[PDB]
Amino acid sequence: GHMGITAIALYDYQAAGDDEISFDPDDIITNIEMIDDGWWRGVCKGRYGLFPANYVELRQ
Repeated sequence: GHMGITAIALYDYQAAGDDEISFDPDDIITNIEMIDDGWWRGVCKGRYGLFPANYVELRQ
């Protein structure tokens, strides 16, 4: 496994810019970079970019 820090989406998010990602509830976000306290970066469904940290739940 090379998925890094992962999280499960709690809410639907639609990317609002070419540097953001989108996800639906229960999608998995992989290789998360907790780069800022509000916006994180990670990989979801083939795209890498920013998303709201509080839209996901880190996997324990």
